[PDB]
Amino acid sequence: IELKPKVEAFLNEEIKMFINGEFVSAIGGKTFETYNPATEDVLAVVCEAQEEDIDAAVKAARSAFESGPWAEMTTAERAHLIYKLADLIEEHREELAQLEALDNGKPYQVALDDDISATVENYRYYAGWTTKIIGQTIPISKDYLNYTRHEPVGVVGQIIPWNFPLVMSSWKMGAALATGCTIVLKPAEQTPLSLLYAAKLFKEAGFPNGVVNFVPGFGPEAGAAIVNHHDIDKVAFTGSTVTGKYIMRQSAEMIKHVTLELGGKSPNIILEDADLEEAINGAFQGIMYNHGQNCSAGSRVFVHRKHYETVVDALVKMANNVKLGAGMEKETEMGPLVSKKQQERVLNYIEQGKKEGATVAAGGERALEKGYFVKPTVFTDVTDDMTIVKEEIFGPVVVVLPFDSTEEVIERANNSSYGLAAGVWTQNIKTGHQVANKLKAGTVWINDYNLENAAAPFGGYKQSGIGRELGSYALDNYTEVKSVWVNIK
Amino acid sequence: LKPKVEAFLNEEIKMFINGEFVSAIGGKTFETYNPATEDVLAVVCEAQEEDIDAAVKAARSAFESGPWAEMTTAERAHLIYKLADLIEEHREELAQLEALDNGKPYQVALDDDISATVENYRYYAGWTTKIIGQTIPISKDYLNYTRHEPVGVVGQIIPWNFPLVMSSWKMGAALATGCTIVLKPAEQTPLSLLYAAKLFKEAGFPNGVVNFVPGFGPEAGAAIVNHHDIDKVAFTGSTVTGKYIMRQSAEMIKHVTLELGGKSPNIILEDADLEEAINGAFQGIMYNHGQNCSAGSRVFVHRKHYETVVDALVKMANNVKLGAGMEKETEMGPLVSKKQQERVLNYIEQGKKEGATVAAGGERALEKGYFVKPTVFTDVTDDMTIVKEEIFGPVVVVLPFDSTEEVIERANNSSYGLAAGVWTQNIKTGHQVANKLKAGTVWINDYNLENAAAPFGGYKQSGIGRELGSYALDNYTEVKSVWVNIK
Amino acid sequence: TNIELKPKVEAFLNEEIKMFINGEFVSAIGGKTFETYNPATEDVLAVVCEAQEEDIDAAVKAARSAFESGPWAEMTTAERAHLIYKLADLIEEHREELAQLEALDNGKPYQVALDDDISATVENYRYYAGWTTKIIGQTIPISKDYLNYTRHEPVGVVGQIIPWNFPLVMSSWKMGAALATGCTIVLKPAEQTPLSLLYAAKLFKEAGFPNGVVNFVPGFGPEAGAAIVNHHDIDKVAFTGSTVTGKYIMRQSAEMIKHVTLELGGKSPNIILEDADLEEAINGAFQGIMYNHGQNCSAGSRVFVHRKHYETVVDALVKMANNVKLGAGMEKETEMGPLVSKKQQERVLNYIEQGKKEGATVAAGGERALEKGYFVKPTVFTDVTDDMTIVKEEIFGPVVVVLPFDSTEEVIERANNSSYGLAAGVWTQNIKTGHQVANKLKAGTVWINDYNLENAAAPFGGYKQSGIGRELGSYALDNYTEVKSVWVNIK
Amino acid sequence: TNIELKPKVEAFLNEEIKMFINGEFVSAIGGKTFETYNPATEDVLAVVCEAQEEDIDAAVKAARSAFESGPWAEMTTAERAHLIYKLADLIEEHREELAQLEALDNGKPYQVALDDDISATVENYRYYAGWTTKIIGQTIPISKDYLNYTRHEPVGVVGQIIPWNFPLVMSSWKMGAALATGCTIVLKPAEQTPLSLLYAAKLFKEAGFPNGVVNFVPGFGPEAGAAIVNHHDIDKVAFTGSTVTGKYIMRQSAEMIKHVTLELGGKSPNIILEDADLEEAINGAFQGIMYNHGQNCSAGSRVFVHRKHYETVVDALVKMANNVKLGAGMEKETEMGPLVSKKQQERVLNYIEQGKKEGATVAAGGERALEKGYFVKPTVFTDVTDDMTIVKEEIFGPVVVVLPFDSTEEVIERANNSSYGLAAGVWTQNIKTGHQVANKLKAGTVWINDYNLENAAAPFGGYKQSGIGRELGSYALDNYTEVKSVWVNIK
Ligand code: NA
Ligand code: NA
Ligand code: NA
Ligand code: NA
Repeated sequence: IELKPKVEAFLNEEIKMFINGEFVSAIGGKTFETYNPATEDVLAVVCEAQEEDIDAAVKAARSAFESGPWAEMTTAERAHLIYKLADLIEEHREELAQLEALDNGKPYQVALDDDISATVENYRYYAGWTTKIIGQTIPISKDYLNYTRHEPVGVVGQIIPWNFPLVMSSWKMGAALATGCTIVLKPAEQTPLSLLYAAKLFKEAGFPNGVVNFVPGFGPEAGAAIVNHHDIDKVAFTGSTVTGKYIMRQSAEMIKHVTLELGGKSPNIILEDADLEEAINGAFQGIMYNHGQNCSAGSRVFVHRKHYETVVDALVKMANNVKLGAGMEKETEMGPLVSKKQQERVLNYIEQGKKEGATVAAGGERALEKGYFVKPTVFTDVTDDMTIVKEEIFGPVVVVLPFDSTEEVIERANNSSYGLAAGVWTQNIKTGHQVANKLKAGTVWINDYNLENAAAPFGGYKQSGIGRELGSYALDNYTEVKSVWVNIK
Repeated sequence: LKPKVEAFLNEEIKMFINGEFVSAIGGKTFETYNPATEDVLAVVCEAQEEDIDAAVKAARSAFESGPWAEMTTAERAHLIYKLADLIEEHREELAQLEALDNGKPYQVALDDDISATVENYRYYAGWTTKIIGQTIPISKDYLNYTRHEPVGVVGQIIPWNFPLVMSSWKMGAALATGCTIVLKPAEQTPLSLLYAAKLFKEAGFPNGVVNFVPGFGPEAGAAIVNHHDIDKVAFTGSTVTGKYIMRQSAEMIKHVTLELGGKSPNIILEDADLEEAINGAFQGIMYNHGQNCSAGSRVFVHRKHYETVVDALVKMANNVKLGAGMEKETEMGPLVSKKQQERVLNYIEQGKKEGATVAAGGERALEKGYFVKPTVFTDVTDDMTIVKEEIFGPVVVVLPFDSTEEVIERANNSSYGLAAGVWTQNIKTGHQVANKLKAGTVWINDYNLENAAAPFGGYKQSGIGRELGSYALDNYTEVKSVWVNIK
Repeated sequence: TNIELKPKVEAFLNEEIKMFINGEFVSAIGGKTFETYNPATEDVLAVVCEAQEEDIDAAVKAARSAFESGPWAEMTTAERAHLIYKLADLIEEHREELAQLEALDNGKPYQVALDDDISATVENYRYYAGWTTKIIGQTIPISKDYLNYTRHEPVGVVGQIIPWNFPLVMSSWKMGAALATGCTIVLKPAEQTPLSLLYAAKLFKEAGFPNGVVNFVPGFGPEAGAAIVNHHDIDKVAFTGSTVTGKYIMRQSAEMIKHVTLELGGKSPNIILEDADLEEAINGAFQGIMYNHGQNCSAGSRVFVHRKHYETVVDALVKMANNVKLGAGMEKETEMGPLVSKKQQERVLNYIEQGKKEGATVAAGGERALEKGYFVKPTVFTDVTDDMTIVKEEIFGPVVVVLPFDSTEEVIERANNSSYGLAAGVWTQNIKTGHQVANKLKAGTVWINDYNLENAAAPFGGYKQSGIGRELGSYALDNYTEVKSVWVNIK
Repeated sequence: TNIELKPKVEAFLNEEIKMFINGEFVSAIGGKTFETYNPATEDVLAVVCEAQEEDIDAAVKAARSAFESGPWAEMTTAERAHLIYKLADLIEEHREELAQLEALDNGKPYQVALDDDISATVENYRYYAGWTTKIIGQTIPISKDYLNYTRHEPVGVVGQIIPWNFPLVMSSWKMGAALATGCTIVLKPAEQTPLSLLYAAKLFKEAGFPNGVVNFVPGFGPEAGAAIVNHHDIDKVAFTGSTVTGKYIMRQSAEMIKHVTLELGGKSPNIILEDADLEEAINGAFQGIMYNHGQNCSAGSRVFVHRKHYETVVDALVKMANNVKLGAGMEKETEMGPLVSKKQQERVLNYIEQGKKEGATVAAGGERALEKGYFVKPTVFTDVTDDMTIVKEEIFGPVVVVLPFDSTEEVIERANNSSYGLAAGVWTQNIKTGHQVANKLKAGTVWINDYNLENAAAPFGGYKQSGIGRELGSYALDNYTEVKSVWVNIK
């Protein structure tokens, strides 16, 4: 796949930040590098945000929230800006998908069809909410008029990760912008290009200066400055369960609202009456989609004993057949992990699996000459206390376990600190709904897997998070409820 | 003294766990006082870490299986409504308990606290059958719906200023969602909650649905917040403890809803009805002896009327009749504890020494009891301690201003934003100001109003989330999105 | 073995039965009375004061006045809720009295009136008492120059007419939702069954309802019903009854541009696909039609059976039909009572004849039962086609029609070809086929692997000619509200 | 000073104007035509194809077909949303063309058609496009044994009829909400003004609306309008127009138990209390009636003034009436156009004569204006009383009645003493009295210190004989919906 003229032009220069409407370098001129994970080459050199640039972005956001066009503008006008942004993202679909395949590592075609169209659709959907963020009129007594106002919190601080970079930026900004908030967003050090290219689309659509501010860099500096900034009203984060604790601890000094989307160890359960063909594909896609770098991956495939052998065999074959290559290569089905660090983490989870007694039915090592690749892996002969079955691996690594009863599979699926999503496969109308009701997960797919949509909320139970993104529900994280009483005698 | 409260005070006060009245496993007890007399009112079983582990087991169990978990929403509603009736039937008993244990006048405990508690459980009983999720039209290939499921076991800690009512703010919404509870009342006021336990058993709550565990903050309180099986935590009290509660909740990605301190403004604009505004400004701070998170402790008054309102507030400050809550003539009681009286008396000294002048009060009252005279500070600056910090006593600070843009900025220049009041006869100016103030609830030409139906909570460091109204149900809910492939 | 008359019902039945206007128990201004019967024995059960137009007029005046001013206009939402809740406690307390009056006046079995009817009505009032404090409007963010908000105001005086089949629960369907909004009421029960309601009047009084909030005016359709439909001062109207009278109401209401809510009949289909848990569907098919002697608007009067199962289902429906114990609602052994009236008995017997004349075979039942009383035998019709009078028209008796089908697309099309569409039942164990079929059926309520379920929190009503609007749930409240949009210039 | 005709509107008028059925532009099957005029000049503006009853069957078949299968039935909600949004972009692209048609065909000033009408129609479609993805039903927790959910199903083929006063925006009020639900439409524009909507039809083709989702049928009320109202296959009817035709529609709709929506006339009151900002209120009172030449259902045709200010506002309204610049809508100087037709001019001139016959005084206007065209002078009536025809009936021209009043309780009695209740205006600087008076007024929209504000997000509709239901806001969606309650037994 050849590089688009516009990405070629964008990559031929240092990548600048976006603060108060202008593209800029860091105040002290620091820069960092982002890699193409298929080759290990440098892809771009990016301006690095420091504590001081984060202060400059927060000021810009604060000033755009209080005075200015963003603050005076009608709800209909604001909706139009957000919808114009989506048209532009759609105009630039090929450019964004190329950037995403190159910087993050996923196959071009799926970044075009899944990521880019999902981010488009999410802004279209949230553009419609600006005019519909309603409060209440509460009849209490004829002596008062009681109403509530859902006022945007103000300046929000957002940090997203590297696995679905552009789409993850829309999960945080669609809802936030629709309430009328102002943003200071930090992309992952591994994948800042998509959003920095998107920056020019926020300007072209007509976003007023400072409404949106993009700051690439590192957690120890740019991330920390976001979470600790005194003039940031609310914070939102997606990433590892470990950092969400830190962010929630640091947010306690200001009593700041928090939204957290974290890891999982989600189950995909195949009961006796499942349509096995559809469920084997679901289990396989469930873990292998996006190389398993998906918090909601169906990393624990539970299979009723009657079908266990059949699905272990089918999933091994599928695993051995996946096609590894660079994301810009047209016949690639799975790319590599995003970084040397990640490859080393997941490979180590594999060793850990091995030496704790489990077996490698497929994969279980690196792949190819260069790049951060890992062969799709299938672990068999597994136990519930094993590290590979309790902990999020973040790679194309599945663990398959047999069970004998429905009561049993429900108890084992729930026996986790995580609770993000789950899958249940059965043709029965009663057991599909019964099983989904008892599972302690934020999303449940009956006879399918890995589905998201701007309109249906997403988030975890337990240590998989606090709050929800997508749908009407995400609006509430960016709002502050005011209850007005008007005495009328 | 009512016979049922006499019988209740005649024995050590037991905790309520898994449907039963029990003593602490380790046998410890603590004393609760009567703040008018300084005497011990009762000895109470003291909950240790291991009593909290027993309450949580009982809670966990009642939620996972059994009647509470199997009950229709109409059946749950009936139980909650029946509790409301029982609290109403025992209104005089609970009112006396509140007055004796907290300190507040009997009649206000009866007319406000008990009726508000009853109203709250009737309101929330009404929501059990009405907590709906959505059906989302997305695609003909799927059926998309959300369930609003209860979180599970909740940990609740409440303060001493409005002991019974706050047990309802917390429990009514949680119980309506089908949650199970572990609640610790304040050590200064454990009595009314523990007497109300009787009424949960008599209404028919199955065992373990509710568990009352009194004790101290660094033992029972920390046991709740650090407990591995508590699914969600809610707290009302100081902003300094709230930080601790959120820090510790972080270890387990536990949801938190917090109601905390304030330093709310009560603004008298030039076109206000001055007679109504003076009374509102005075009730605003002096209600419940200023032991109220939402108290209007900063009275801003347009320069044109500053001196008029100071005279009136001084007059009214000295007219307040101080005495024990159990005496009929009493308008204001004492402060809850010795520690509190020292605290507010020490805030008064800090104000004199910073250069403010005490136009009324500013010292203790009477021979015994933790009483402080209603106090009015003048010649104050925004810079002073007495004007930034929550005093939590019957102390008001009166501040002249010259313009509407100035007052808005000075009101908002705070770390707090729980509540605010604005007094103005003008339609436009009333809503413009209301919109502009960074505060959870704004009252236009009124002050201190609460209702089960209207959300309450703070912006900034006054809190996270809201209690009361429909809004409160969300804190006790875990949202599940279900996708059913029908293609 | 007769169920013994309750002392308070004998006291009640001993006097002439009065109307309830402006808080007082009154006779008709003209002094006219009519008779109500016991459809099991045909005796006169009670003498009831009969409302004329003049009486309806005084009901409206009392209603108007309780709405515009006084305690009910001034009460807080909590106070109103408490009233509604107290009313439900009192209905629960008089449960036996009320269930006997239902058994006695309507004819249905006492135990089912107790367990179902009465407790549904208690529970419907408790549900709605809970809405009172929660009927919320919107705050709409349009622009920084205005404060935009809505008010969901009560319409005012509401004219309500209910039928005879579920007398007390049908009273609660109408009044719970309307009273919750803060509306005022003029209610008319069916000439066949006025007693459940006029007894319940004691309890509205004992609960502390202010005068004129609630007004019960029994009588006949051509006088009292029409006076309500036509009153210049009635703000909104709600009706349940024949699809023929629904039209008259909706036609008259045109003159005053009055909002109308209608609940009317059906020919609801009960579909048993191949993958049904058959034992269950057979019990649902039988109860779907036989419950309440088929005097149910949502009766699954058309039982569609996939061909594999048709013979099995017919055999079972026949045997069950023939085993039903017919008797008086007040006898303990009774499983099914009589039809409400002589007129109704003549209507269904006649529909049965039309059935035989058109070619269908009567597999069970098909005639009157017992020596006296308005009884009809549970009836099963086979050898039926979609064009027959009996499969198209509502019979309103314990009469079922059983039809084989050979594919799902076929049964959906045949189920849907009706001017009715009140309810539907589908029996299948498949997760996809269940919801697919439920989505394709044109009905207001679809039950999947069940039938005849109602609950206060779940809307009910028809598509096509089975009605307009919905009752129960949050949805019912909108019928009694007038949305007001207020704009406040804030410069 | 003439506004130059846009070349695309010149091309469009150069030809016979076709109707729009099943995505194609067609003539009437019978070949009939009628003429629409320019009310400023009285010449024929265009010849338009006249839809007969046969043409309404064709429109309905195509709508029916587009609702049951094909892309419109298959489409995801994000896809339907995207069609509605693309439409809004195209209307905005053609803003000048559409505003000129409005000005030429209806009579109103170009600049106001542009700024108000066109911009509001674009914004209404944008708002409703946002609703397609967010139209949700409920999941109701009743018991562990069932899963209870509801679906908001589109009703199906909807018949729509709109008037001539705000032609395009009224087309969007009706279609935005109906399309958002997933309905299929058959829409009759008024005989006096079909141009706007038949031109916009080009933009529905170009946005990619599937064949038959939208069908535009122009003609006369007694042929095409009647054919829509009486068509057996239309599932729902919506109408904006005269109180009299609203009665006819409801009466006819009874026959099929078809839901109705009615946006009818008014006689709205505009109240200036003793404490109003008199500057702003005089302008409000004036704009309140004269906007769109008084051809507005919600016009403040009754301006009530506290006695203290009566003379000051009479004097100001008279000075402002005598100053309105009457002229063609396509001339730049123009502040007020002509009435829409000969017939409408006679009707308002007649009401003015009825006013003088009953004893009222003309303080300004009261007669025709200019050489040709259908103009009437802005008119101000005084010395008027409540029982007069002019203060009671909707005139529908630039004719106001000013009434003094002495107390607040008094003016609320007199404003509410009307069969109308569409809107109302209240001017007072006091926070308390502002809401108190808004609370007590029986009108669907109350503007506190403003008048004539409509937004896509705020509901609009009348109380009493001013209508049934609401349009705009979330509330309009329910008129195009059918509620289905699904119960899934889960043991
Ligand atoms: Na990279
Ligand atoms: Na105490
Ligand atoms: Na009878
Ligand atoms: Na014309």
